[PDB]
Amino acid sequence: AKYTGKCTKSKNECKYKNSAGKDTFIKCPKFDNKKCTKDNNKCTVDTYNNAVDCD
Repeated sequence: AKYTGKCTKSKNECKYKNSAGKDTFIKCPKFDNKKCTKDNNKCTVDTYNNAVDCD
């Protein structure tokens, strides 16, 4: 089940909801598209293969 939330550009961490209903914080990629280039921005998480997309 894909998740959606926000992300921080200060520590590059995506905030989503794990497969249960809580607050999970992971580390976004350092790519040039899936990286967190904005604080409190919006990022999508894909547990299907750990494919985080920050922007």
